[PDB]
Amino acid sequence: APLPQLRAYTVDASWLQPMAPLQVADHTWQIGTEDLTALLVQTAEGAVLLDGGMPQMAGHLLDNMKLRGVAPQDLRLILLSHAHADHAGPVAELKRRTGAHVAANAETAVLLARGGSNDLHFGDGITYPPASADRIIMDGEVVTVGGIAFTAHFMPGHTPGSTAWTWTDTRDGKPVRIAYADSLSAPGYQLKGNPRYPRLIEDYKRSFATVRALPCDLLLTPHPGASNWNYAVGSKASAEALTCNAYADAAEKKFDAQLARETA
Amino acid sequence: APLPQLRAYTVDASWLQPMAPLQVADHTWQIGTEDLTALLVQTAEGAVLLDGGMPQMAGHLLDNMKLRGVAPQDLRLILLSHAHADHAGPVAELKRRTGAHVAANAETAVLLARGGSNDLHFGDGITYPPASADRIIMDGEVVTVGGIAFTAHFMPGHTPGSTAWTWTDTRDGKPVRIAYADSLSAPGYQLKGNPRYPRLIEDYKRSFATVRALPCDLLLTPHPGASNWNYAVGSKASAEALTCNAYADAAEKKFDAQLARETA
Amino acid sequence: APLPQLRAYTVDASWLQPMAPLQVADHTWQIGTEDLTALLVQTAEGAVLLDGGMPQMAGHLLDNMKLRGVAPQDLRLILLSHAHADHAGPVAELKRRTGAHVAANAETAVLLARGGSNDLHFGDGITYPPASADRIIMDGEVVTVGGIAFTAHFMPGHTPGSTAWTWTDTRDGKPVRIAYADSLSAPGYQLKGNPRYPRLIEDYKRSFATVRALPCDLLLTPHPGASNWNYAVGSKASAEALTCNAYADAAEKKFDAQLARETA
Amino acid sequence: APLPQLRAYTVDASWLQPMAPLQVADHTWQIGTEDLTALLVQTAEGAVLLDGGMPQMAGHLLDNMKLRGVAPQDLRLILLSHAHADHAGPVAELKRRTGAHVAANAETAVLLARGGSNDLHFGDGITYPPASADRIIMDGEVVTVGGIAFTAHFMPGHTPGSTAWTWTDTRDGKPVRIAYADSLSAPGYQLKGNPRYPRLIEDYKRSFATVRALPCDLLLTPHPGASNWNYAVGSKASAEALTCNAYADAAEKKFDAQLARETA
Ligand SMILES: [Zn+2]
Ligand SMILES: [Zn+2]
Ligand SMILES: [Zn+2]
Ligand SMILES: [Zn+2]
Ligand SMILES: [Zn+2]
Ligand SMILES: [Zn+2]
Ligand SMILES: [Zn+2]
Ligand SMILES: [Zn+2]
Repeated sequence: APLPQLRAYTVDASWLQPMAPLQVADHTWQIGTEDLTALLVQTAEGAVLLDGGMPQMAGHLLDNMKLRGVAPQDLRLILLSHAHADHAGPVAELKRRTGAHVAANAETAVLLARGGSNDLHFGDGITYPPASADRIIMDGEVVTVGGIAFTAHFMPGHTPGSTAWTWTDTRDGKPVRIAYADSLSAPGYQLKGNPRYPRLIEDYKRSFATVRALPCDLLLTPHPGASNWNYAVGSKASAEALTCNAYADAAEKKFDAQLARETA
Repeated sequence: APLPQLRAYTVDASWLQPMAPLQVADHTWQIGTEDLTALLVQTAEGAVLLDGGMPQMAGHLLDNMKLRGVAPQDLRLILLSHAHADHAGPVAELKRRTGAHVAANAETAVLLARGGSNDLHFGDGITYPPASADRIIMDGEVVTVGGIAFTAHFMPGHTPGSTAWTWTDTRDGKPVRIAYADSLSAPGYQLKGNPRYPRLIEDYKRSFATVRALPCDLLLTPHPGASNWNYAVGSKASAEALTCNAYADAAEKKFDAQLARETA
Repeated sequence: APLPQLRAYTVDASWLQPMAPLQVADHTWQIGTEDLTALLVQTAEGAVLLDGGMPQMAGHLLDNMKLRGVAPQDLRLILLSHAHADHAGPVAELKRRTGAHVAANAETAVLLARGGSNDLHFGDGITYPPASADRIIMDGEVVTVGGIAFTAHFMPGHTPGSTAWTWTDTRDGKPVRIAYADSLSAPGYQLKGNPRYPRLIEDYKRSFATVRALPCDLLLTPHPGASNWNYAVGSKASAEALTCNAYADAAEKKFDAQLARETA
Repeated sequence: APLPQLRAYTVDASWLQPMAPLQVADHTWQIGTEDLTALLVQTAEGAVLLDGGMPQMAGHLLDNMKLRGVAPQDLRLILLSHAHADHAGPVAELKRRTGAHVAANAETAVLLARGGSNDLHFGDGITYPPASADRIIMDGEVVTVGGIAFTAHFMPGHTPGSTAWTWTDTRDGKPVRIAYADSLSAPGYQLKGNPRYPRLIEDYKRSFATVRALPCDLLLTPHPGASNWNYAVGSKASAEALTCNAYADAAEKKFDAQLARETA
């Protein structure tokens, strides 16, 4: 009767199904997979990447960046929604091969430094290669690259450093306010009386209000289905996409239902 | 045709077979498994741990420490042979639950900081929870805990920070010089013209001479079979144990055979 | 006309005036200087240090710990109010010479990692030896050492990771709720429209309410004069000491006065 | 009688005397001060910086980079001789304002992480803002940027991670092998029986032989006077410049003289 073997982080096959760059606005592109969002913004002074998905997506992201005419050293910045394995996986590998810098809040930085290990809810079950944060950003701080300003909005809940990024692009000259909000889910989390996260409910509730107030005309999420995006249908991907209110209102109802069943 | 799934680091079942503390000398104890060495030294001022094996061995090591009458906060120091997954696995978890400090050279420290990721030979295939080094030690530096002096001897080869630790204990009053030398193997390594390790052959050859010169009366290795230790037979474990010369002489012959076949 | 020379962080002479351990409660002791608070709590399972002052106070703190009958390896934990040079200075040196662990929130951890450099308000003017955080604590998390429970209360303002620690001791059997609240000052800070800290006013105001609500019978601050403590008079030190309300009410009035004059 | 005040790292005024870019070869430029070497190499794919001097030289280096027609985001790499305050000072500030990556060996990386604190010989007397190493390089590893290959040669002595960088440039079409060797001095070091550096003499002696064997036609050093460079005379700067043999032969004679007087 020996000690058990290590277990690998296995996900759905749709999370790893590669797709070609699907255009969102004049400057924003989806270069991830069908069920994992990885946003690429092209400016005149370089490129900015928002999330990257699973650790084995590094080569696929570089192929799509080459498809958009972007060299590795043209990726100037890497922004994260939250530092979990299915979103900040290839960050370490992408920093070594692109010469890019990662900006994240202090809570996302410390979790990125230990590669998702010692997670508040998952422990060491979802460990990915660790990376370091080059620039610590605060709540409401503006990050400007090539004229495009990225505003951070702290929405702690899924992780203590969960962050929503808001910027303004164009839809053929016509401006558009895009909001890439992080997840509001608590899969298997202990909400009531968690010794590792005592103020979790206060952070989740306040984050529900933060998402509703974001300046947004088109919403995206790290998991496209959570905001009713269908990356696999191309042009009609944003057809049934939700609003900030509907996304936060739906996520809050299932949080209170989960909170209610947890008390029983 | 999606991207492949992550693969877990699977080892032989004998590496995870727990055993009770097997006494080596008056103060040194083997508290690991049958095929993974984890040494515990008990002093009057606390305990010192040398290696820990696989990441899922943390609880087993604490159980054997409790069996020897050692509290978690009595573990003062954690010494490493080299920072690979099958030897420094539970180091991060053991630091959180014991209040111990880790001493290692700069090369072992940087590899421990990124949890075995970006390995020179294995890449990201063997990633374990990352840990930090509290004290950077140099070649030949003496680390003293409770009167027992631990002398470090840099033997780079398997890893750039591979280290052999030498201390003197007692066999019922009679002193004994114990040498815990690291591995001299290169499993699947590219020896000739490795762009990640140009001076690898020079480091391996010089490390072969360093092991032969160690002051030793009883030799141990992170893998007991590499020094002909048989932990599963109790008292007769050190029966056929090798010497420093025989251990370095045998490891060098298979290095030159591997070097010869690699050129062809 | 060459570039200017480096300038050292000089403080008032009263900040560096050493004093003997002044007893606060049955287990809490003041072992710092006359104008810099460094609290020592003695339990049956080890000692806990709260702040340490200037970097050159490391030897003085160890002398007072020896005066209280505490060995270096008996210091189990180091807690911080905020990671500035005049409070977390000797933390790096104290970790090397005591075998202690440092617990701090993510914001205090990242500032401690870069040794106070790249400060939001002071830049690189107040740099001290860097240290690492061993345990990341969340808001409201309980840290227990030897039965004495330390509850953290995030009060961001002076620094993004400013923290107040609350524990219950005894005054000769009679229990007492002691609250070690951090500073609420903003010396020379830009409050309105600070690009490095956009939500500073919201954090300061909410921290004013957090201090008023702390369970406290005896209040202490990193600077004793800020809470009307007079360490230099021994027994009568806590004579004119303020309450949580009076301390937060006074600090808020001068914040609004500073905010008013800044707008003009 | 209070504790002493902190002391700032003061240097000679000639170390901080700014100068204009002085051309060395077709691609290598000196953009530091009169007595502190900071080399800039311009390629078609970006720029590479070798050392930077004192921490307050960051703005001056960027001004000279702008003088050479190099944008901040065009600085791709920062290479270090050794991680002391008078050579890796502005590295942290230059990483934040240029988007560059730092490559260094493990020993230079760990010393850069703690900002020169806990020095083997100087303690905490020369602390500078800490920085992180993005890429760990090994002995003899080739670092290529824009076609120009930089070969690292470990020469431990002044610091455990002292490194000499060798690359080949052109003198108007005519190739030239430039070697930027680190210092071989031991100012006030304890050579014989240093508990923090037991194998120091073995490292110094072997580094003396490593410098003599470097492929070099024009030698430079972090301190120009150490290799008989006179940056203040423009074209005649390399007039009396030494060779690799003469530089290592002279440094070894004063090492043995220092070693001889230390024994007495
Ligand atoms: Zn997640
Ligand atoms: Zn997810
Ligand atoms: Zn190994
Ligand atoms: Zn192994
Ligand atoms: Zn302060
Ligand atoms: Zn202060
Ligand atoms: Zn130096
Ligand atoms: Zn120098």
